Amino acid sequence: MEMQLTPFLILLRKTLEQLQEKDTGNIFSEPVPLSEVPDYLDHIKKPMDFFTMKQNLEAYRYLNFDDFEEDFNLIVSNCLKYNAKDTIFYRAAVRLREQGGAVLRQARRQAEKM
Ligand SMILES: COc1ccccc1C(=O)Nc1cc2c(cc1N1CCCC1)n(C)c(=O)n2C
Repeated sequence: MEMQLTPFLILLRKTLEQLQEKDTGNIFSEPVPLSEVPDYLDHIKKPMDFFTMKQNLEAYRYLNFDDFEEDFNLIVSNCLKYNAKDTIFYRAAVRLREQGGAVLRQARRQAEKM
């Protein structure tokens, strides 16, 4: 149940903070702004960002590690999909994939101890 999951959610909260710290350009920490990118949903079926992941975490939407990891991976893959390779966005998503992936590998090991 939800109370039994408390330590797991504590682990996710810490992991999310570590992931969000990898957003050195501050471009993955709010939804892509549809006022400035009005075609974004034409292209991307499930937007994701670190603020939305925090909201999801606090709303009990992540009950296992895979579901959490899936949403992080969308932050990356949506950005690679929407943007051309020779963009600040694409390069930033590659950096995030690498650095965030290291965070997740360590965090998954700690989750396995639970
Ligand atoms: C606040 O963002 C903007 C303000 C003025 C003009 C343009 C933008 C803008 O394009 N923001 C933006 C585009 C993104 C994007 C993120 C942004 N924002 C998010 C907050 C600052 C930049 N990602 C991850 C993308 O893949 N795209 C295409």
